[PDB]
Formats: sequence, C-alpha cells, structure tokens
Amino acid sequence: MQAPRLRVGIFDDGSSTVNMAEKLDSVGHYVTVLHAPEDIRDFELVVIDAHGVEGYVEKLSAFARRGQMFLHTSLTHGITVMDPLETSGGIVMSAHPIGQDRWVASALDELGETIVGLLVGELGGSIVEIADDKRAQLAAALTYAGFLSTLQRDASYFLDEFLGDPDVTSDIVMDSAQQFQALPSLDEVIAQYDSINNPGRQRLFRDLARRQAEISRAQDIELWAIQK
Amino acid sequence: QAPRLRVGIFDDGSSTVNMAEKLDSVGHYVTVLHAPEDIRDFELVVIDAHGVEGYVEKLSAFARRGQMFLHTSLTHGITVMDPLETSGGIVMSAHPIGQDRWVASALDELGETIVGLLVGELGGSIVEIADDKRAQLAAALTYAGFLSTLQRDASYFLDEFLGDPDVTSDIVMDSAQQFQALPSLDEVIAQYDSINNPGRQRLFRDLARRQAEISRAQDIELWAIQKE
Repeated sequence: MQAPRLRVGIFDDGSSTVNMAEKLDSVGHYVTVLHAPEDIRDFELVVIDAHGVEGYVEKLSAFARRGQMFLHTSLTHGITVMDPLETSGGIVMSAHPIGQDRWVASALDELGETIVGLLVGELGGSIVEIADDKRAQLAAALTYAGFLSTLQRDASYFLDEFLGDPDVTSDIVMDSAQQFQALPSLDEVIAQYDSINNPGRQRLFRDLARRQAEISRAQDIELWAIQK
Repeated sequence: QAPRLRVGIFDDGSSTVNMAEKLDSVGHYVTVLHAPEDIRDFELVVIDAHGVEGYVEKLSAFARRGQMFLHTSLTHGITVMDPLETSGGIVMSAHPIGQDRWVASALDELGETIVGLLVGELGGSIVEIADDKRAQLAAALTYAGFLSTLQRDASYFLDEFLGDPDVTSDIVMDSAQQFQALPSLDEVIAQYDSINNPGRQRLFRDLARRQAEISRAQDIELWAIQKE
C-alpha cells in the first residue's frame, strides 16, 4: 500500500527551518508555496510551516473546506491550535523533526493520526510519544544541548591562546567533554576565576562552577558562586 | 630501558594526576609515603598534591645530596622547590594537560634531562608554557572540563522526553558538533520559563548570555543580564 501524491499548499514564513515544502516535494507530492489564505481552496493538504501557527489558523479559518487536511510544523504548539480547522470540517495534524529522524506528531482524530504517521514514515522518520503539554520544555532541552557548541568553541579559542595548536586544543577539549572530573578546591576555583582576562568567559566559568557545585552538592563552591 | 628508580610519593587526594600509577606502570619502584622523614631510602620524591609549599617545608629538613624532587601542580612554578635545591636536591615539575601533552620545568640541565626522560617514558611530549601563564592555563583546562557538566546535564534533561539514552546521546552530540543561531528573544524567554529544574534554568540563561555576547545579539544579552 502507498498513499496518493497530494496537491499541497504550503505557507512558508521564514521562521521555521523544518523545510517541509522541500521534504514533501522530494517524496513526490505536488507542493505550491501559497501567499494568500484564499489560495488553499483547490489543495488536498494545507501545510503551515511557520512558528506563528495561531496567526495562520485565524487567517485560514474562513477558507477551510470539509475533508481538507491541515498540518503545522511548530514544535511548541499542541494540536488544539488547529481546533478552528477541525470544527470547520478539516483533518488536522502536526509533525516536527527533532533530530536523528525522530519526530513529534499530533492529531485530533484516528484519520489524522494514521495520515500523519504515514507522512512521517515517508520522510524516513519515527514518532516519539510526548505530551503536548511538555513541548515547550522539549524545545528548551534541545536549545540547552545546543549550547554545547557555544562552550566547545569558546573553550577551544581560550585554550588555544596557550597552546597555539588548534588540532591538539580541539582533541583536549573533546576529551574534556567525555571524561568526568570533580571540582577542584574552592581556593583553586577562585584562583582560576580570578585569572580569566575575558569578562564573558570569567562570568560563565563562575556560572558553570555553580551548576557543577549544585549537581555534586559542593556547597562551599555553590555559596561562593552565588555571592557574585 | 634506563635505570628504574626507588620513588617515594606524597598523595593526599588533592591531585588527579595519579603519578604513582603512572610511574608504577613503567616499572619504577613506587611507594606512597605518609611521613616526611620516610624519604630517606628514596631516589625520587614526588609531591603529587596541590599544597606544594607545605610539602616543601616539611621535606626541607630531610632532603639529602643528589635526591630528586618532582611536583605535579600545574599552577606552581619551579621556584617553590628552591628550599630542596638549597639542600642538594635535583628539583623538577611535570603536569599532564591532556592528549599526552605535559608542562614541565627544572632549574638545571640535569633536572631538565631527567623530567624529559620521565615524561617520555609516560608516552608524553612537553609543551612550553611560561610561569606567568600557568594559573590561566589551569582555568582554561577547567573551563573546557565544564563541557562534561553541561553534556551530562543536557543528556539527562533531553532523556526525560526520549527515554532512549543512545538516541539522546546522538541528538546531544549533533547539537554540540553543529552550530545553530540563537532563537528569537521571545522564544528564548519561552524556553527559559519552561525549565522546571532551577539550576538548569539559571545555566540556560547564562549560556544564552554567553552566546549572545559572542554573536552580538544584544536584546538576548540585555534580557539575560536583567534576569541576574
């Protein structure tokens, strides 16, 4: 069994990096980038590939027909944002890729759920079950993980001021991320903090020390970190 | 292979160098010592601890002609060992900074040759670092070390949603390897507000601030500073 190739009307805003128009086109669907809400009329599937889903749903409401499919790619919006489109006769869905071909998806009914699972499967993905209520914090967790890149680059530039050997510096930094080490003594943490010439790095060194101190229950270092 | 040595080592748990294990692994006769006077039989005395000056004071009285003394502290310069040199000792220092690179020092050609031979049998190579740069180099290594704190904390946070350590690990590693621009200020605020662990929430703001300092996203930087 194979689902049909759909006439897809997509609203791309510039806010999303999901690239759903591209994804759906690559598997054989007929994708048109829509600019006016009234243009949805002749399309089987209407895609809202934008962060401001609520705003699009408000505009699309007046033109939504019975049996039309609606899909949003926002990570943070639950399926209730699409309610006006279901009540107006639509088959509402959502699908957002979170990495490693893992996706979060929603629907209001059995038909929507089956269709969104099939569309995700065609895009090489598998659905991870998450309560819509926890979506806002899933976005936070992905961003939090993403700060590893900020710290790794910043730490590499800092360490390379001493070594002047970018490849060795990167290897030391990589090893530092994968190998656990306990906090040194408070006096050592203070001496190290005092020696940092870059105010931004010095400030983050203190904040990172506080986090490790919180996690490891190193109270003296935590109390020091917060009396800034 | 050069002559093996009778090595007496002071280790009070302050150092993570594990110099006793390292020297024992290449065939030296290593004994961990408990009293300053016990250095009598030994050819090389290792101060594998951060309180170097305290050990130097205690050992000064017992040091004999031709005995070797080595400390493993990255922050101390070679002059901390002057009292032992004055007693007829051959003084040196060696500290591993990662990737088999070592920071070493001595006062004379004999000590220089010996510390280079010791570092070499431990599979190491020496990187030159001026005494005045040692404290800040220590800070840079600890700063890179905080990648472990963040990676572990970010993996725990994300695995609350995924429940699959391998998938969580792959998303986290991709997040660290690939740079993504900071979201809009409203999104950063929305994400921050969603973090229920107070320590994670604090560090999220601080990492957002550091990235904003680097990318010059002043609205996010001003926001972050206003949240203490």
